[PDB]
Amino acid sequence: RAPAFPLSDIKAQMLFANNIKAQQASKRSFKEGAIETYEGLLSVDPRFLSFKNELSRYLTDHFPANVDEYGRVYGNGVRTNFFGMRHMNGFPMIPATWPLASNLKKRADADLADGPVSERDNLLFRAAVRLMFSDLEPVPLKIRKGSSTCIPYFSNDMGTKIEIAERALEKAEEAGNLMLQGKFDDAYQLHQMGGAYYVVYRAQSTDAITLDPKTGKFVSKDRMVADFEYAVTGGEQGSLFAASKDASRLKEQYGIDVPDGFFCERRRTAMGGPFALNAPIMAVAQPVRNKIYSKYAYTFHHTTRLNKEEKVKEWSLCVATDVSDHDTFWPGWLRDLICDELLNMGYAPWWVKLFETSLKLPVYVGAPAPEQGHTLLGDPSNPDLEVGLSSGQGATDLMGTLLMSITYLVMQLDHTAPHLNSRIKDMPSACRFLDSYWQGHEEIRQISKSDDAMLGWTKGRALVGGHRLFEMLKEGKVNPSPYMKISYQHGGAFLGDILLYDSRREPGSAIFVGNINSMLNNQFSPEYGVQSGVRDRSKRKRPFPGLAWASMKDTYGACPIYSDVLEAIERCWWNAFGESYRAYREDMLKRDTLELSRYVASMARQAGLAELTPIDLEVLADPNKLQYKWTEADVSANIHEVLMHGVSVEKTERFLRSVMP
Repeated sequence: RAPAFPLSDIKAQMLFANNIKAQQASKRSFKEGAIETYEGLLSVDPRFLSFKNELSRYLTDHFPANVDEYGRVYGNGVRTNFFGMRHMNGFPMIPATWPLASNLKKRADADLADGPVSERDNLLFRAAVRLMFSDLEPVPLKIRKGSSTCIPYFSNDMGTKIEIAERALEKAEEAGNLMLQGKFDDAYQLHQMGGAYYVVYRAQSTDAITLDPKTGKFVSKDRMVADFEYAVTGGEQGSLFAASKDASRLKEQYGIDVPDGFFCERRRTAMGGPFALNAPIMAVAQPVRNKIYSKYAYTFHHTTRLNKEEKVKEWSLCVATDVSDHDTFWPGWLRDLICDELLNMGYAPWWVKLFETSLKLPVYVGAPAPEQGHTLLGDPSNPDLEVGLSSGQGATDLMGTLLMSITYLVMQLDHTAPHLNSRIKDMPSACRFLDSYWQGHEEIRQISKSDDAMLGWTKGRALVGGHRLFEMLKEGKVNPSPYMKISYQHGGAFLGDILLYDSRREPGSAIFVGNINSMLNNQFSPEYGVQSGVRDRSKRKRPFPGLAWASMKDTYGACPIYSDVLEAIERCWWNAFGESYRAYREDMLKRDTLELSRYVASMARQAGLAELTPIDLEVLADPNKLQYKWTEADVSANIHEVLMHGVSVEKTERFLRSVMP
């Protein structure tokens, strides 16, 4: 069972400093309302909604899903209905989940392992730790403009952020040693290292909606949540249940006109780490990213639809997998292991302790619903929680990638290629093998990022075992892993590019195309408003929205029905506004192209987009994509300086050298 204090308790109060930003954060009440979809257009504007009720129905009709029995996608590229867009962007289901303080029961009830099951698996996890954290070169600690330091300051000043990071890099050592000693309160008071994650509820603009041919009414995918008693008990007491996506309450509450077949948004839980403590972790995490995106680029570094295509064209079989609820399942033990293995490689203990702690931290629940929240979970005097992989941690992507790359490789040895086991006998041989495997130099292969992956087999011994494995997934009565709950993607795709199989149904004669449905998501169901109130556009969640139109053709244009869908929009837009969408988006293009030349140094006063990668555009349109789809390397140096700002390398270098071996 888990400790839980109210905002009034000192342990709560101590999480927010004596200033307005912070205090408001502690009290923050349920907040809810429409978004400025584009400049001067509301997500709920009745004209826009009509455009949506029409465009959704039309495309769903005249282009249903081309996905075969083996979750392979062919023909038109369409892998589902277009009813996702049918939400009142800006209004949550009530209530949102309370975050579960311990996933141990969740995991055992789901028949998953409490540690590496074989001595071989134990070697492979620990091998990954060594390859990944081995030969790191110090880089600048890059920071994102207009992002909250969270506990305890909640600042946004890039000024104040650097001063905080630089500080935390000097006093990181003193703070770690403090915790190795069990003086957790002490470290947090002297250097803001400790405390808690702050729970914000980001939204998921587009979730399953379907049409029941029988009734004629619409159905939103129920989304199960926990109440407080469920969250603190690990699942023991309290209840689980579907949240109320019903959007009717808006007509009475705000007298907003709600058309038939429109529902509230899904709210995903999301966390903010005490920056004091993320800084030392990112100082290592970033150099790490750099090693595996270079040396091990086959399996880890992915850019365009053709970057991926080259790799999978040489496969004889391509199985696209798909993990369930990856984050809240991530095993507490993988952390204790990764930490033990680092300690051995010769990482400073104090740093390893800071790392360990960033994973067992308490969480402040903001406001899940009206009349709720304002509660701290777990005692910060002695961090014990087992929350899964905490979304705001300094290294979340690495923890996800390391856990899953080894899970998939294991699932491959287990089911298709027993003959290789003999290559894994001790630590060095383990490493020598993994190194070859990750470079793609073996008859089995993976491309992955955390929970998206495609697994491949080339002509060889393993090859037939692959088809059996695949078959076990199509049937799907057994889970092919001990570690997580795996299965096959229905209409497979990798990092938002769909895999287009032809008549052959072979990875040699297939191609990667843009997901057309993701265009409709980025354009009519954005995650945030335009923030026309924020002067500095580099701080906005969407700095230059109009630019996405330049890089649009370049991105989705390979999609089979690109042509059609643009016309579908244009017409449905016309019907609903008495305007040309194309025009609209074109004007918006010229505007932001100019506005940009103010933010870009070298460009400017009217020079155009000539020198910019399609990526560059998509990223400037949704910098959120830089945080899951691409990375610093994929974005033109000068564009990078618009969105991020770093800490002097003379300082990361000096710090990194007291951490590593």
